[PDB]
Amino acid sequence: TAILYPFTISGNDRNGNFTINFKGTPNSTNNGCIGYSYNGDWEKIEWEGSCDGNGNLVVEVPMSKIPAGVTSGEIQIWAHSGDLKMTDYKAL
Ligand SMILES: OC[C@H]1O[C@@H](O[C@H]2[C@H](O)[C@H](O)[C@H](O[C@H]3[C@H](O)[C@H](O)[C@H](O)O[C@@H]3CO)O[C@@H]2CO)[C@@H](O)[C@@H](O)[C@@H]1O
Repeated sequence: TAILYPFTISGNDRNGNFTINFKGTPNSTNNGCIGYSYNGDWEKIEWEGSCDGNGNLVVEVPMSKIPAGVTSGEIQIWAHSGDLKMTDYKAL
């Protein structure tokens, strides 16, 4: 089953990286997306990654991938070999 976390951002500020911290099973395989509505339609930026030996995975997507005017959307986990939860996100 997919796991969805809503996010909210400034509509205008596009400095730096959309940075998501995940926590889960050491060395697990994982993938998903960041998704949002734009011009009426849902668009998706995919991520994939393994948790390190400490159980940490940091996904960084450039804020410039998300068009301006977008204020919200969802962090989605599509598959996870072990445990995985989003601890937080931040534009950085
Ligand atoms: O692309 C294959 C991938 O898709 C997963 O399903 C996703 C969709 O890709 C999409 O991101 C969808 O977005 C929803 C969103 O959750 C919200 O409800 C919004 O209003 O509407 C959009 C769709 O218009 O979310 C699902 C996940 O629930 C899933 O099938 C993966 O296993 C698969 O690899």
